[PDB]
Amino acid sequence: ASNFTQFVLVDNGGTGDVTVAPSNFANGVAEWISSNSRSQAYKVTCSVRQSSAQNRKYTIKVEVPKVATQTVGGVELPVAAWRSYLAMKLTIPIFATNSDCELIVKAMQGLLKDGNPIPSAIAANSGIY
Amino acid sequence: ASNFTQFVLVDNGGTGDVTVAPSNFANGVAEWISSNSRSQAYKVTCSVRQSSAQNRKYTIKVEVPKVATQTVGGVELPVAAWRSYLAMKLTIPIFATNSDCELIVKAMQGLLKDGNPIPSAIAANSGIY
Amino acid sequence: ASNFTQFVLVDNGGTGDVTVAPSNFANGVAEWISSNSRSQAYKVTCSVRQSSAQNRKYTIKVEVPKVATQTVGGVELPVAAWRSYLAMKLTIPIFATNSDCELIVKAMQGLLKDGNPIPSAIAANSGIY
Amino acid sequence: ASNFTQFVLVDNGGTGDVTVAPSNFANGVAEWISSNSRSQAYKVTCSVRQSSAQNRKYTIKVEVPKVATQTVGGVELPVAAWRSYLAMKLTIPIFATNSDCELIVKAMQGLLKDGNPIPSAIAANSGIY
Amino acid sequence: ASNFTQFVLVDNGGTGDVTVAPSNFANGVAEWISSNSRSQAYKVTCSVRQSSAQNRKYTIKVEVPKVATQTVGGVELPVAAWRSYLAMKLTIPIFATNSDCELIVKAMQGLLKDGNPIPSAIAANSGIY
Amino acid sequence: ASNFTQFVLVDNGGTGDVTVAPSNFANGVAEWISSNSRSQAYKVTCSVRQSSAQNRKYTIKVEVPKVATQTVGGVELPVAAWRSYLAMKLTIPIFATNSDCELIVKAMQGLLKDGNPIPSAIAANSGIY
RNA sequence: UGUCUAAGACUG
RNA sequence: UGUCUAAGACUG
RNA sequence: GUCUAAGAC
RNA sequence: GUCUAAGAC
Repeated sequence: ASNFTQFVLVDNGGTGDVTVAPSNFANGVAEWISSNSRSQAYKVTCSVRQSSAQNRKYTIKVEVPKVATQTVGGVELPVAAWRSYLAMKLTIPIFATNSDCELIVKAMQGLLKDGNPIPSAIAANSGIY
Repeated sequence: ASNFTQFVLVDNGGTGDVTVAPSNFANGVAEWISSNSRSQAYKVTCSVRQSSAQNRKYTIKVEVPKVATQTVGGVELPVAAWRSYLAMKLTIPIFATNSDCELIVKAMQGLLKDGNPIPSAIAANSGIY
Repeated sequence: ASNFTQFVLVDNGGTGDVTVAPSNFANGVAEWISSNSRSQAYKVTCSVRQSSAQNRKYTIKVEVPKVATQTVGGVELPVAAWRSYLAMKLTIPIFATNSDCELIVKAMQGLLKDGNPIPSAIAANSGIY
Repeated sequence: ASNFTQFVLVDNGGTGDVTVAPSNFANGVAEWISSNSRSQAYKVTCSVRQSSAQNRKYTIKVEVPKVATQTVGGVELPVAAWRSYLAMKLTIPIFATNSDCELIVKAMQGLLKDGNPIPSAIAANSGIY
Repeated sequence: ASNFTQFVLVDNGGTGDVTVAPSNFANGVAEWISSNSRSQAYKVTCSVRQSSAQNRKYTIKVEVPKVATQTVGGVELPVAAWRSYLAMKLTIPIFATNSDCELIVKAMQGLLKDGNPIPSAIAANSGIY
Repeated sequence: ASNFTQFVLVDNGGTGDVTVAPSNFANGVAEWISSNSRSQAYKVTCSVRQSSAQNRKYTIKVEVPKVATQTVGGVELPVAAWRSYLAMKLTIPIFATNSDCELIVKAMQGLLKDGNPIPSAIAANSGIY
């Protein structure tokens, strides 16, 4: 099939959507970046490794930028005022069947679904209480 | 506004859903667990702190049990063969407004949305190809 | 001409066949696996590189699960008791034309053809006698 | 029965066939060579060993020559311009039944069947992509 | 999706075309090789890397062989009488947008378009005059 | 006759075209520069030399600028916010006939033809994937 | 383990 | 493990 | 900088 | 090998 396809990272209903596309696979790290200057692009990376003798570990990262225009030496350049970083490590035993893995994906999706505790605290610059 | 409540971690359309409820708040770290023995339960923990001068950092952890061939309430060893661990670290600059954070959340939801590259790879015991 | 596709690894006449599909391409190494947990799956990997000034070398690996008394989706230990490993290394001089290579392939097919010495010995837990 | 028999290594439909025959078993290594001068002969060798306390390892090798006639000191001699080498190691747990082993042989046969990914890449001086 | 695909390196109408195919991607270095004798094959390699804080750098290489037959001692082999080597370095600031990059590419294409100075000098064994 | 003439470096239909013209030929190094502010001009240089007893070597260079306005102390000047640098070395044996050279050129043109791997990666701020 | 001059060599 | 200047760094 | 070319000097 | 790019380190 090939799962290395582009996808919409930030959905704002058809328009204003942040979509990311395959851009590199050098050294076994799959990379996706948005259609911007390398300095303002959204970035996503993924890699898998047989960490232990009986474990596999996924390493996923996402970079969300706050774009801005900076004047350096009298000249304006496209930059990122700052970047937000998401870094997740996922360890799955080799004994996990496909259905066991689907269970993990579903858990991760439920964890961040709108209305639930965590995504609500994050979106309000708050903690859980 | 008081978000430490029970929520659906794994959704299967009402029937067969996995719910996770508050189980500990020691040290300000929110903990949620399913109705199982702690060796077979679904566990979620979350906490925020200012990691540095310019950043705040959320630390979210999830534990998912291997269910295929599982014996409910039994002693399953080795523990490493029956459990998967997710560790997320979200770094957000102190300049991020609620709007900025809402977008960061959407980015995370899009990353794991059903049908996209990352979740499709994980659910199929695969890497990117 | 774009050969990284799914194929039948174990043929049993349509019914009960074992299919192996693309699962990873990190580092340019093609990987195929069956629809199982990685501890019980059939795995195939392949890659070529120039091993020396005069030679190119293909490195092909295969992993086959022990099926008799197997428990699908279960945790089977020790791993060394439930898996067989095949490691092939094919060295081909840079002077070999496509025709030369076609013959090399035929030589490999003949070596393992049903009814010949090598496969007959292996299939019977025997040596040469 | 006795499996140490001659067999056709390269099949070209009755005529032009490269057939190999038993030629030595000294030191536990079974050898087969084609009917040529030792310097231009196709060669096949096989041996089994109880490698681990619970493993058996087969070591198989095939030598495919590119015959040529070389003039050495004004005299012509039958030689091999170069040789292609196939070297495979197969490790099978002692717990593998005969049917488990038949499964391995079938996997190896399917791996090299015409039309499938690997033999196609090899025959075209190509990699998998 | 993937750009590590085979392509036409030399176009001579429909037939006489030189095609190059993916052969290896070790260490972030993509490599394409034409078919038949590796000794007479065309070669193309490509890689990118962050050369500095504000620059990314591409390293493209091409090898064009002069097909010939070598005879020594009465033994002949397919070889390259000699090779022509092309090596290019392309540095692009991280501020470049997709439009800026598309422009850079057009500049490279125009530099080598039939009829222009550089390509015409090379094709005629000449310099600028 | 002369090949030290002006040519279209960047083609954008009829208008929007970047033309480069002969500006200097000191020390066997031919140089072309686009019109207007030298500070925002495109640059191309070319030279050939006998690199060894049997090889001639070309050195082609291109500079693509990012046009911008610099303001310092209220004084503005036409400048290049930054530049993209291309540098290539082409080695060709003295045995190459005009046909061989025409072939080398076609190889360079194909390497950068629209739709192929290298030009497409560069145009999209990407590597090979 | 890797390579090759290939059942013997080399290299960690 | 922790942090960040983020597939590379730092710190135990 | 060259070459025997992702190795090198 | 990089860059501020036929100058350079």
